[PDB]
Amino acid sequence: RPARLDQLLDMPAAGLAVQLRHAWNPEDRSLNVFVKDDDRLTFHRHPVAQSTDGIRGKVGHARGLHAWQINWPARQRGTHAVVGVATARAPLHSVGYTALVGSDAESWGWDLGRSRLYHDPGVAYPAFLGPDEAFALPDSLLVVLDMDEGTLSFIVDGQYLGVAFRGLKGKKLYPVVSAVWGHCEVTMRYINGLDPE
Amino acid sequence: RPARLDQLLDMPAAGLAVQLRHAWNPEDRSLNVFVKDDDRLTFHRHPVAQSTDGIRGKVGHARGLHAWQINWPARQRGTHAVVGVATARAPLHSVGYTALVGSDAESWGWDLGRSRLYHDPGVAYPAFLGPDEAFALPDSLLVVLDMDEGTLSFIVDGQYLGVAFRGLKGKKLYPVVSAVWGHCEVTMRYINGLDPE
Ligand code: NI
Ligand code: NI
Repeated sequence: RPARLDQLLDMPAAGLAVQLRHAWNPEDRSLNVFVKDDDRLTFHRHPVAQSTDGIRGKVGHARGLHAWQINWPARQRGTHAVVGVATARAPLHSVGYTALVGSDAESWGWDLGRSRLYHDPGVAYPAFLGPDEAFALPDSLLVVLDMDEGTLSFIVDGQYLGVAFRGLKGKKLYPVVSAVWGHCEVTMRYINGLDPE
Repeated sequence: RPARLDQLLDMPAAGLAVQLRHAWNPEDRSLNVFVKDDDRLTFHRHPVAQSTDGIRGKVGHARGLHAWQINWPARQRGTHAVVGVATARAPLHSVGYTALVGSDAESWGWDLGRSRLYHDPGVAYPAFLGPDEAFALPDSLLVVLDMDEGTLSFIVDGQYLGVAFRGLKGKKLYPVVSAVWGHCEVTMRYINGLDPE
């Protein structure tokens, strides 16, 4: 479904000021993660017993085709390391280890460890993966949000991987992430957007 | 290649005394992991900057078909989380993040995150995985060592996954593990062995 995606990716990527406006929101997060003091593009998870922790981006998209880059080293990431989008009503912390992005009707996510899609559950993505199989992801991916068609999809190392979710029109959705393990650091860079007329 | 493997697995599993004799060696380890004070079957990794840390089991096998169970929650595990076997000469620490089990001629390992086999490199396992694919492992696996035929293989949730390495006759090889990330806890239980006559 890359509609104006080739156009969006041909644009020079947005510079630092736009990247920062679209970045992790230091005031819309689990009490157990923080945006770093010298890198406002990167949050750090700082755990205590049995917690799943999330953070939303500053901008909720009701509109346009948008693309952002997530760096999460593969090393720092196992199961229930989820990348996706969420309503402003998605719980951003839980007690225990869960798929919190995708927990309820308020969030949609891709488990980078399991290659499974979450939303209320447990569907495989990319669809060409077989049973007991996972896509071997590198340190970064692209999250492609289309609030005009109402879909979510991902690119990894140049490959468009398919539409992951549909039915997202009429909502306002932010870059979100949730992690269950370790002192992870997840960078996000807004790449670009094409707004409607 | 399950030769006497069906016989080995039909035996009642070894009890706690045998499990402990075959367990992690608190004196054959990276200075940055420790065997837990109240659980001598489990090591805990306790990191500092840029380190890859290993631990070997107490018993080096020159002989027999042997099987042990590794519990490493999937959550606590990404790339360069390696399970395997090593000569008594395998480095058990490095400065930086590497595939240290499989680093040189002295060790053989399976990256649970990448589904790749290491030894000197980078081969896929199970072989039926395609390009860019990984096997989605659960919290535990079986390491099956055959020092009579000289092979290493793995079982996951009842499925024998194939011979991973060959050419291991004439050596003495220990359960080994290396981890690069987080405060992982890896349990190992020796399951059983069939010695030759
Ligand atoms: Ni921390
Ligand atoms: Ni620790």
